Amino acid sequence: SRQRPVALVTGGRRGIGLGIARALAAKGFDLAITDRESDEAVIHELRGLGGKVAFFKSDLAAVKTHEATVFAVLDAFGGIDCLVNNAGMGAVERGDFLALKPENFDTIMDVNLRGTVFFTQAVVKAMLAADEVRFPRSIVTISSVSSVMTSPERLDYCISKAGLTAFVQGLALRLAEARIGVFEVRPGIIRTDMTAKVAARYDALIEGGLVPMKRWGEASDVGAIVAGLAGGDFIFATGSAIHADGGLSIAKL
Amino acid sequence: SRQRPVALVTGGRRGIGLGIARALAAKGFDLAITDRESDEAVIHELRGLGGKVAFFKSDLAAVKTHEATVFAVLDAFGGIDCLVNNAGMGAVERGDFLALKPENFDTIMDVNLRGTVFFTQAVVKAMLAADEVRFPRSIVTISSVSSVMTSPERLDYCISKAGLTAFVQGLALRLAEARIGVFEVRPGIIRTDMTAKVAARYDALIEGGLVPMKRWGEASDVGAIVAGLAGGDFIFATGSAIHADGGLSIAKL
Amino acid sequence: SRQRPVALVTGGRRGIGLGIARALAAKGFDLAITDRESDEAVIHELRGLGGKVAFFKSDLAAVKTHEATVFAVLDAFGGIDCLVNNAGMGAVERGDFLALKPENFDTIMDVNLRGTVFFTQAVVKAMLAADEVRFPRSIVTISSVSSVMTSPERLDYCISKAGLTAFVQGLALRLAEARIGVFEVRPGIIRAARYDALIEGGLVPMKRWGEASDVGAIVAGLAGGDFIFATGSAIHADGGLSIAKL
Amino acid sequence: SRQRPVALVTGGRRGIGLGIARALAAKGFDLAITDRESDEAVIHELRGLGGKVAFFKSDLAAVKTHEATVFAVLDAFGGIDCLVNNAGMGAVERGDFLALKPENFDTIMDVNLRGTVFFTQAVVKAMLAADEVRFPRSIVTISSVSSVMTSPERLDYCISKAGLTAFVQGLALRLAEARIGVFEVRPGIIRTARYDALIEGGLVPMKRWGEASDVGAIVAGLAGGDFIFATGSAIHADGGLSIAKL
Ligand SMILES: [Cl-]
Ligand SMILES: [Cl-]
Ligand SMILES: [Cl-]
Ligand SMILES: [Cl-]
Repeated sequence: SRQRPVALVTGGRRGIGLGIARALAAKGFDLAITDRESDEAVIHELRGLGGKVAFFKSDLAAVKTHEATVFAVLDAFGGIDCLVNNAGMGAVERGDFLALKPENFDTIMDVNLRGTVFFTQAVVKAMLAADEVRFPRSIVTISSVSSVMTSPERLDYCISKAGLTAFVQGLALRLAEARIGVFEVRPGIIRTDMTAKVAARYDALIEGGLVPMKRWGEASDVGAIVAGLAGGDFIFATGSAIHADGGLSIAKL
Repeated sequence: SRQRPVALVTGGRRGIGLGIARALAAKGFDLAITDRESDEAVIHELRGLGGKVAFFKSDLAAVKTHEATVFAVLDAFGGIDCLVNNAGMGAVERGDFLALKPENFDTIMDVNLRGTVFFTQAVVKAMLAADEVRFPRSIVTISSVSSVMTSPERLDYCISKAGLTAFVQGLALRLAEARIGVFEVRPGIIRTDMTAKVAARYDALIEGGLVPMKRWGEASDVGAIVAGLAGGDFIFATGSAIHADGGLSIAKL
Repeated sequence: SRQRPVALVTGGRRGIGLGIARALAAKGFDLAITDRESDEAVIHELRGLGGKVAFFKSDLAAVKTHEATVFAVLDAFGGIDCLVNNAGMGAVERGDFLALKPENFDTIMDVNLRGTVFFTQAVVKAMLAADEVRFPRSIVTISSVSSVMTSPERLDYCISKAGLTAFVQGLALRLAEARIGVFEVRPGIIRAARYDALIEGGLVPMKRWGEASDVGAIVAGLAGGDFIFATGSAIHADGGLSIAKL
Repeated sequence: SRQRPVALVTGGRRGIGLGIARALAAKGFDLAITDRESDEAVIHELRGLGGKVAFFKSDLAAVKTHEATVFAVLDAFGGIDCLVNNAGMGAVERGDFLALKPENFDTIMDVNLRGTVFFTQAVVKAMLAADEVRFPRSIVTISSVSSVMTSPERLDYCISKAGLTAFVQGLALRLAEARIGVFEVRPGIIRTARYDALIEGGLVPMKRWGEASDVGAIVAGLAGGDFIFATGSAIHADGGLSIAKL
C-alpha cells in the first residue's frame, strides 16, 4: 500500500505545471507527470525534492489514449490521489473574431476543453474504483481568468476556459459523496519566457496597476495554491474557484 | 431599400423559435427562418401576420455552408437587422458523467456552440458591411439556465451553453461601436411536446415550487422577451443576460 | 376601476427618475412621483404626455412616513401597478477607505438601502392587498453598476447598491406567485469634459454617454408585462461598461 | 519585535470563531480574541496550544470603541498580521419580509456589516502603519452562503452578508499593493433538527454537517501566506451547498 499520496499533473514538466509539480513534491506527494515529450533534467530535478517521479507520454487531445495512460499511472503507483488538470494551450492566432478560423477553434477546444473533460473522466473512474483511501483526494483544474473575463481577440481561448468552469461545478457535485475535493484555479498574468521588449511592456502595465498587486505572478504562486488545496484542508470547500491573479479579475470601476 | 427590419431566427419553425418568430412578425419584422427540415405549412401560417417570410434550409453544425446561407438571406431581404440564435439540441443521452461518450459530446458541441459561433460570425460580417442602417440591430442568443446551473447527468449540454454565455460577452464588446445590441436569454422549463406521464411529473414539480412563479414557461414568453430586446429600447443594455425561467435560476436557500 | 396602470417613481422629478417617468407616461401609465421637494414645471410637462400625474412629498430615508405616502397614492389612484425604486444618492465624500466616516456610511445606507427596502415593503403590502389586478405588475429597482463593480474610493455607495442586488433576488421569490415581475436595472455613466474623454477613450464600449431616456426605455419595457417570466433578472444600462474584459 | 505572527479573531470565544482560533494557534499564530462577553476558561484552554492568547472585550457594533481596541491589541502584541472577521449574528426574527421590522434590520446591519467594516478600518490603519512586516498578512472575512443564496424569510441577514461580499472586493483592491491577502469565506450549514434531515436528503452534496474545524482549516490555509496572489477570492465552506444545480 502506498505511503505517499500520488498527484498526476498534466503538462507538468514546464511552466505553471512544473511549479505545481514542485510544490506538490515539496508537500510530500509522489508525481506522475504527463506531457507530449519528456525532459529528463526536469524529472531529475523533481526527484531531488525527495519523492518518486515518473513521466507518461500523453497528448491531452487524444482521448482514445487516456485510459491507457491512466492504467500506466496505476501500474506504476497503485492509485491516484490528486489530479491537476494543468495542460492547455493559448489561442493559435489572436485577432478579430471575424477572422477566427473553425480549425483553430477546434484545435484549442480539443485540447483545453474536450481533452481535459475526458482525461478527467478516465482518472475519476480509477479514483472511484479505489479499494482504499488513506489520503485526501482532489481534482484541481487550472483554467484562466479568461473563464470569466472576455478578450474579443481570442474568444476561442475564452470559450474553452469558460467551458471548464461549468465542467468543474458539475464534477464537484458528482464527486461530493466520494469526498474528492473539486476546485478551479484561475491564473492571471504569470511570468513566462519573454523577450525584453515584451516583458518591459507587461511590466509597465503591471506597475501601472492593471494587476492590483503590481507584480508578476510566478509559477510558484499557482503551485502553492494548488498544494494548499491538495492537502485536504479545503475538502468542505468543494466547488470553490480561486483566482491566482494578484486581483486582476476583481471587477472595478 | 428595405422598409421593414429583418430578423433571422435559427430553428424558427417550431417550439421556442416559432414563438420568437411569431412575436417578431407581430412587432413588424420580416422573417428569415432557418432549419434543417422544411416546413412550408408554418411559413405559410406566419405570412398571416402580414410580413414577408422566407425559409432557408440550413444545418447549424455545417459551418462551411453558413456563408452561402447568409448570402441567400441577403439576396432575399437586402440586409439583416436582428439575429436570433435559437437553434440547438439537448444532450443525445442523459446519464452518469462516467458514461458520457466523446461522440455525443461532439455532436452537441458542434451544434449548440461551434455552429452558433460560426453562424453568428457569418451574419456579423454581413451586418458590419451594411451600407444602410435604418433600424435597431441586435443579436439575441438563446442559451439556457443550464449556462449557469449545472446538471451532472448532462454536462455536455451545460458546457455547450456555458460556452455561449462567454461568447455573448465577447460579441457584445466586438459590436458595441456598431450599435448592435447583444443579449443572452436563458430559458427555463418551457412547455414542450410531452407524454401525459412526463407532463404530470413536471406539473407536480412546478406546482411544488421548483419554479417560483409556479407555471410552465411558454414559447410566447420567450418570444415576447426577445421581441422587446429586438425593438431597440435595450441598446444601451448590450451584454445583459435575461432569465426566462419564472425565477428558477434565482439562488435560494 | 382604473383604466390606466399606475407607476410610482421615487425621485421622479429629476435626472434618471424623470427619464423613467417620461417613458412610462408615453407608454400609457399614470404617475405618482415622489421626491423631497416638487417641481411643478416638471409635473406639468409630464401631464403633456396625456395621463394623470400627482406629486407626493417623501424622504426615502424616513421609513416611518412610508405607509402614509402609500396611503396617499392609494387615495389618489386606487392602486399601484408598477413601483420604480429610483431615488438614491452618491457617497457624501469620496476618498480613501481609511478616511470613511461612519456617519457618511449611515447617511447613504439609510437612503439607498434601508429606505428602499422599507418603501418597497410598504408598497408591496398594498399590492398584495389589491382586489383587482387588471394590468401587468412590476417592481423595478434602479441600483448601479457599483452593485457588481467595486470603487475603493466610495465603498459605502458600492455596499449600499450591492445590498439592493441581494434584496431584489429575495423580493423576486417573495412575489413570484403573485406574478409581480421583479427586476434590477444597473445604470452606468449616465448624463463632464473629463467623463467625455474617458468615454471616447473606450471605458464605455459603446463610446457614448448614457441618457436618462436609455434607462427610461428599459424600465418601460420591463413594466409593460412582456418580461414577467424573467422575474429576478438584472439588466445593465451601461453601454457595456460592466462586461468583464481583459 | 514579534517572533510569531498575530491573528485577531473576532467572536473567537465559541463556535466557528473558536474553531478558527484553534486552527491558527496550531499553525503557530499568537491570538487576540474579541467578544462582547468574557470566557476566561476558553482563553485558558487556547493557551494549551503553546502560543500567546489575550482577550479584548469588544462589541463589534460599537464602532467608536474600535480604535481603542486595536490600540490595546498593538500594546499587547506589537502588530497584527491576520484579521479574521468572524463576529456576527443571525436575524433577530425570521418570517415574512412583509413583517420585517426596521429595528431588527438595524440591529443586524449594525453588527454584521457596519461593525465589521469599521472594525476592519481600524485594523487596517494599524497594518499600514507597521514598521516591520516579517510575516504573511491577511484579512479573512467570514460571511455566509447567504451572501449569494437568498432566503426570503431573513432578508436582513442576507443583505448584511451580501454587503460584506462587496466590501471584501474593494478592500482587496485597497490592500493589494501592501500585499495583504484579502479573502471571503462563506460557511454553509455548520454544527454550532430540521437541518440534520435536509443534509441526509442531499441538500448538502457532501451529505454531512460542516464543523467549525472545516472553516478553521480553510482560514488557516489562507492565513499562512500561500494564497497571497489569490487576493479577492471567495471560498465557500459549505460541502457544495452553493453550487447552482438543476
Ligand atoms: Cl491566448
Ligand atoms: Cl439535455
Ligand atoms: Cl458615489
Ligand atoms: Cl438568520
